[PDB]
Amino acid sequence: RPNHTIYINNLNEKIKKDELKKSLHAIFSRFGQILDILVSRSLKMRGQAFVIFKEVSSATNALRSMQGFPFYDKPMRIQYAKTDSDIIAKMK
Amino acid sequence: TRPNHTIYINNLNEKIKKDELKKSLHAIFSRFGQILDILVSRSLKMRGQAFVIFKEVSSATNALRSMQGFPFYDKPMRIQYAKTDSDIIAKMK
RNA sequence: UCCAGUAGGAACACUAUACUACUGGAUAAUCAAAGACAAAUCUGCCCGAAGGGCUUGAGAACAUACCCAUUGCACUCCGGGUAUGCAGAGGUGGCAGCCUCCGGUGGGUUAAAACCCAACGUUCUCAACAAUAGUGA
RNA sequence: UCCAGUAGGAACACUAUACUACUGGAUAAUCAAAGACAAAUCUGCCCGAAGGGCUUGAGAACAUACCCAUUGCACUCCGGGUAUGCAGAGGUGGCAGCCUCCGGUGGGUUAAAACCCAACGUUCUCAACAAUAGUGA
Ligand SMILES: [Mg+2]
Ligand SMILES: [Mg+2]
Ligand SMILES: [Mg+2]
Ligand SMILES: [Mg+2]
Ligand SMILES: [Mg+2]
Ligand SMILES: [Mg+2]
Ligand SMILES: [Mg+2]
Ligand SMILES: [Mg+2]
Ligand SMILES: [Mg+2]
Ligand SMILES: [Mg+2]
Ligand SMILES: [Mg+2]
Ligand SMILES: [Mg+2]
Ligand SMILES: [Mg+2]
Ligand SMILES: [Mg+2]
Ligand SMILES: [Mg+2]
Ligand SMILES: [Mg+2]
Ligand SMILES: [Mg+2]
Ligand SMILES: [Mg+2]
Ligand SMILES: [Mg+2]
Ligand SMILES: [Mg+2]
Ligand SMILES: [Mg+2]
Ligand SMILES: [Mg+2]
Ligand SMILES: [Mg+2]
Ligand SMILES: [Mg+2]
Ligand SMILES: [Mg+2]
Ligand SMILES: [Mg+2]
Ligand SMILES: [Mg+2]
Ligand SMILES: [Mg+2]
Ligand SMILES: [Mg+2]
Ligand SMILES: [Mg+2]
Ligand SMILES: [Mg+2]
Ligand SMILES: [Mg+2]
Ligand SMILES: [Mg+2]
Ligand SMILES: [Mg+2]
Repeated sequence: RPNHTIYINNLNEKIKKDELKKSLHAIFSRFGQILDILVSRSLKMRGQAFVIFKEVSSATNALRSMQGFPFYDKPMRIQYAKTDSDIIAKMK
Repeated sequence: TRPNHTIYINNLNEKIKKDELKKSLHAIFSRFGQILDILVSRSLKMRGQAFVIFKEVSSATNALRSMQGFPFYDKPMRIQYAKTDSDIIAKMK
């Protein structure tokens, strides 16, 4: 079921953390407010990213019209996060 | 570059069999109009590429526009207009 | 191995020497390029018995490049591997800030420059070395 | 090396030798598994002087899988490597349909099946070989 935070993978792992951050925010901002967007290049967290919207509908609208988007020459795979983010759990 | 019945596509997943590529392409482009034929070769020079021929010029335009970048077989499509008319069309009108 | 130019020459300051680096040269060692400790000595909080490193090395981290793995649901940084790092500087120790210089970017301005604006720049731990001569207080 | 079972034994057809392959066995050579040329002798067009290959090997092409190349404007076809291919068959030459049989795959049906439907299946060139005997027509 829907969730403020969307989970993205299949991301071009060769992209620097900094760039990936701003690039993601750039293409998702048009969908609403973005509290934060977590990105790690660990062995376990690379090629992945968590985007946090302030509204649940924003995430839904983003998951739908952006699914498959050719991000850095790779089709995005957006899903809902299986659990709420800390920023949101400790907010409401 | 001006419109053309036939659209040129490249950056296609070269690992895909000729047969599959054929039907898969027709499957996603049919919604844009009639398709006379769709040429696909796996030569050294023609692989990763495909030519789709519509019966209407507008069909090709509508297809080039709303399909550009489409994640086909895990690869962004690169649709352009064919630089020259196809034989099927030249020998038709 | 020598010679010169330039920078440095490491716990106060200058000079000379040893010596290190860069550049070019062959006893006459060319001519030259090149280059940041210039100015000034800041505010706040904190620690110490005492605040001042243009040395080298060994670890560690970090950054950048490729290579091998990895399709991975997290919210504390954190797989492995080769190569690279030798530009940042002054303001007396640490953190924060502010000022100035240097640098290569990105803007603004110009005919073009200046001039301005902004962000950014390898750090920690350990170990060795920080010499000699002269002068200065 | 022998023995058996099975298939084959290559230019009409049986059969028996030689011989090839698969499977299992040791002179008594086990028991067994396994397996498609069964039915039928089709419709066009074209070629010939005469239409009938379950043989072997090599090469080439092609498919599949992997590896390096390649972002590439075509409309007969096509870069390299590397490993597999030993199942397709009958309907008298070539081509095109069609029919049936094998095979696996996909789909429908059924409680399961049987059985239906569908698309599929290694080709070409060269070289060698297509033997004895018997009975046939
Ligand atoms: Mg982050
Ligand atoms: Mg000097
Ligand atoms: Mg020294
Ligand atoms: Mg030299
Ligand atoms: Mg000085
Ligand atoms: Mg000074
Ligand atoms: Mg100093
Ligand atoms: Mg210093
Ligand atoms: Mg070091
Ligand atoms: Mg998954
Ligand atoms: Mg998990
Ligand atoms: Mg690493
Ligand atoms: Mg190193
Ligand atoms: Mg540096
Ligand atoms: Mg200091
Ligand atoms: Mg101070
Ligand atoms: Mg400071
Ligand atoms: Mg500057
Ligand atoms: Mg102007
Ligand atoms: Mg700075
Ligand atoms: Mg000294
Ligand atoms: Mg026999
Ligand atoms: Mg034989
Ligand atoms: Mg044997
Ligand atoms: Mg028969
Ligand atoms: Mg015969
Ligand atoms: Mg086969
Ligand atoms: Mg025949
Ligand atoms: Mg015939
Ligand atoms: Mg035939
Ligand atoms: Mg069948
Ligand atoms: Mg039938
Ligand atoms: Mg068949
Ligand atoms: Mg014979």
